[PDB]
Amino acid sequence: KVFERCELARTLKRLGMDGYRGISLANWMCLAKWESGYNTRATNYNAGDRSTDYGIFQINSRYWCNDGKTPGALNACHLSCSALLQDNIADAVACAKRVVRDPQGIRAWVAWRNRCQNRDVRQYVQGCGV
Repeated sequence: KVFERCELARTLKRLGMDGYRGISLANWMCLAKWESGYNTRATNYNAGDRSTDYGIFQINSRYWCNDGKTPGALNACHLSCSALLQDNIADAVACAKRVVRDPQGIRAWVAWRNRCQNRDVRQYVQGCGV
């Protein structure tokens, strides 16, 4: 499913993402936007290390979910990577929360640092009723 901007904003809010570990809803929107264009079916194989990024937040199989084909991978969110490909983002949101509970917080995603950190992200939630 490819979410519409405000549709996603309210969906994330209902899921408890607004201010989760100090991260605003606009930051999460900027992340999802740059990671997958709000596409839950998005995937990216990394030939260099044999891992794959899954879903709307492009979560990596080396540490967060199990796909059975990533060498010596971990599964910190304790989910099949398949769970990160559902139209319903509840499992993806649970996993994203798990990622940010670690030291780096939202910085765990390099794309967030590149296109959201120290940027004006107000535009991502304006007019969404959040």
